Amino acid sequence: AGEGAWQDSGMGVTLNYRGVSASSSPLSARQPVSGVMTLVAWRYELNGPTPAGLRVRLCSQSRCVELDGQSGTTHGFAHVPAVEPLRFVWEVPGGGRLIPALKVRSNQVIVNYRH
Repeated sequence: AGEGAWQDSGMGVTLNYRGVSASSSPLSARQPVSGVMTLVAWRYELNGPTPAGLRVRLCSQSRCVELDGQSGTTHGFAHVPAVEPLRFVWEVPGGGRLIPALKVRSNQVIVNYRH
């Protein structure tokens, strides 16, 4: 059914404060793609510790999925056009300095798709 997969990676955000929502730079296919997403695998790596209370989402143009842990798989992008970029979105709810900062060394996705 015209199946393929694309992948991409990049550096993520730095958060110095709670109560701030920040998006990583978009991840998108390097090859020409068409069709719709099926299963998406994701991973990220931090420099330093993870802040308690961290909320991470992975978002397409019109959908978002909550992430748990530093790697996983989701069917939440089923039927999303495969050409769409994916953004990691990060927040630690509240206020004041984040101690230490959230420092996202890398975040990546593998997107399976079909025609």
